[PDB]
Amino acid sequence: MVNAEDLFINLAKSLLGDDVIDVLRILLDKGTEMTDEEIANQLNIKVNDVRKKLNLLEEQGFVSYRKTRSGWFIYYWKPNIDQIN
Repeated sequence: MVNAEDLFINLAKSLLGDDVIDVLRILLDKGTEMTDEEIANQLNIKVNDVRKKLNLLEEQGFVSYRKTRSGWFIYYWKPNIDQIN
């Protein structure tokens, strides 16, 4: 990898905003699943615009989610970078 945590943040940019690239980041950082809340709490931004970014990337394929049902369904996000290789 090495030049893939960038060849990733680059393919993103040239495709979506930058508002988005910020999200993909925290993900690439933590290195384990995250949830709009998290990506929103430890960043500081409306969880709404956070989820807005996620679905935009998701649509392109820079992230994948999993909703797993303590009452309440939950979606977890991860960076599809390994798939990039």
